[PDB]
Amino acid sequence: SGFRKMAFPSGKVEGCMVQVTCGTTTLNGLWLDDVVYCPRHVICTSEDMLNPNYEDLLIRKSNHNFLVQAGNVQLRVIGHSMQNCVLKLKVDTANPKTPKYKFVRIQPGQTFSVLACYNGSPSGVYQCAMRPNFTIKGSFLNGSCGSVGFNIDYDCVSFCYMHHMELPTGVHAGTDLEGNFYGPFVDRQTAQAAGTDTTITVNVLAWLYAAVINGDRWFLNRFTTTLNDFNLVAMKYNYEPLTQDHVDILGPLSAQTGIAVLDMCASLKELLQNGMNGRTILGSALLEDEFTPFDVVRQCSGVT
Amino acid sequence: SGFRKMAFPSGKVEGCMVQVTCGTTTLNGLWLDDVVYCPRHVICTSEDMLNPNYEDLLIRKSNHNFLVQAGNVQLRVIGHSMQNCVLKLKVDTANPKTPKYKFVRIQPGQTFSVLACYNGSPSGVYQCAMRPNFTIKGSFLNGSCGSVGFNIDYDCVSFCYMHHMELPTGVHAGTDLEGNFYGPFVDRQTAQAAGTDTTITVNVLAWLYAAVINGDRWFLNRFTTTLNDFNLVAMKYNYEPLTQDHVDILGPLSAQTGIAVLDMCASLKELLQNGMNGRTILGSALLEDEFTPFDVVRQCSGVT
Ligand SMILES: Fc1cccc(CNCc2ccco2)c1
Ligand SMILES: Fc1cccc(CNCc2ccco2)c1
Repeated sequence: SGFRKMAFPSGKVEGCMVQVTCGTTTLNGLWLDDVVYCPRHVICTSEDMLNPNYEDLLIRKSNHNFLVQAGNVQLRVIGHSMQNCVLKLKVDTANPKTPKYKFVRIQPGQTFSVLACYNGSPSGVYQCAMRPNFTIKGSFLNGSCGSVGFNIDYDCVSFCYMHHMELPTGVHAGTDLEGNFYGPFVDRQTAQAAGTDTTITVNVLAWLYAAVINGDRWFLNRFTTTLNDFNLVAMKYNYEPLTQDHVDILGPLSAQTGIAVLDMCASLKELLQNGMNGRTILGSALLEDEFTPFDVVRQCSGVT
Repeated sequence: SGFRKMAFPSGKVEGCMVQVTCGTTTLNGLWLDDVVYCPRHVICTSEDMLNPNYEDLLIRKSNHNFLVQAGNVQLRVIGHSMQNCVLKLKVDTANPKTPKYKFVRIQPGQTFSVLACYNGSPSGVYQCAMRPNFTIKGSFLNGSCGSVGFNIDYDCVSFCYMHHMELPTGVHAGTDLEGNFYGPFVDRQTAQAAGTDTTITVNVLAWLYAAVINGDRWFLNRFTTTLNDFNLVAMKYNYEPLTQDHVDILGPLSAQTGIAVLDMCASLKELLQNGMNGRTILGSALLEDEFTPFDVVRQCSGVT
């Protein structure tokens, strides 16, 4: 029993983190096989960042201009290319600690773990979701860029995120490991405003299931609803619409608890209309939306 | 910017986790040098657990009765002793992945990271505090016993906790790595009730500082107070008393933000008397007490 905001163990990712320096700019890189992946803005002076032309800035750079340090030992860069907003530095040594891995582009509402690093050294690990506006609410200081988001399936690290930007509102933007930004963001120090940070409805529902499973039941009501009825209320409350895809995914939690998905939807609806009345669920005073259905099953069944 | 509930990277601890089996009972052990530490109740049948005599149960056990598996390779047990509520199994191989480490007995309100494991395999990592009633609010299923709590200072893992018990109320009890329980708990399946789960006042104050630092300022008021005045209100609200020791420790956050500790105390006092009025601080609807002053400095300054 107990339910916790739980990150994947970070060991497999700690073994991939390096320091990348280009001139006076230092940030984190990900060393997988003989490639080091890092934010392309490593090549910019914070002056460059105001309106950088990366292709033109890159012309000025050679393999030897990129310093890669893994522990306190330098790696030899024998090639570099830009892919979208990341640099791929070919090093002469394949990473001894390279885990099995994939690069995956996740969907808004998907959760992942961040290993926050500075100078290629890990400082901490936390659990995140991709917000529906394709931002994340991270904890990231200067030097944290190139810190990565991941999921683990048994022994295979799926890398989904690389940290690039803090927006003026202090939320975070970054790329998949092919250098494609989540959302409409660009690696430039310019006014960029996020869209509406809606609640991930399917995740709240999963966490309501986690709560029932763990004995927090006070909020279970005598009502059910429909997807259409619920989705009218959702809209009003800046909740994401719920689809039959979300209902399908909640099936196993529905089955384990014997609470039909639409009944839990009606429980949620009343929580939205009534608020918590100073009560808590799993020691939270608001509805938590940073557990997926898969997260709740995993934690509640004890997957390793 | 951003503030996150952040665990230490778990890599150094992942490399210490083994499976310990004694008869039909399997749980996690910690392999440091040539010793495997695990809960002594590894020797019990859930029948034994109702009123176990560990010394008498141990007489029946030899070195060879303890099966230790690290990855999928067996370690040879060449000795065993009981120290308080842990078994120390001497193995013939020192752990290649042994980090620099210490065993430390932490104080209530101290935070640490848990690497939740099953069959000596890590499933997740989360950040905890030792509650003032010497329980923790973990996430722990059957097979999680021997999972450990730790802090890291640069390259040195301080092990402070080993998981033993879930109380009937679903909160968790365990030992330091010398097998001494936190609080008045015993490794026995018997009615054991926790005392009052008070709020860690100094930690709430630290997190109020973290909030000011990150731009959440709405709650800052026009009042100050005294330790005595504040401690009257604290008492009423099941907050731990604040000492000059807590004030000393908050000094650096006070200095960085220019908010005197007693002014922040008066801010807290009003939050207690008024509640949040449906507002949030660092995206929380209640006051967070699972960041220490040292946690807030570390995260806000970016230590690795
Ligand atoms: F040069 C290499 C290139 C790719 C893989 C490897 C071996 N990686 C083993 C491993 C997994 C986790 C920690 O170490 C070495
Ligand atoms: F047999 C041994 C006994 C004690 C220590 C060691 C070496 N430990 C090195 C290390 C640190 C982190 C990962 O590996 C080996």
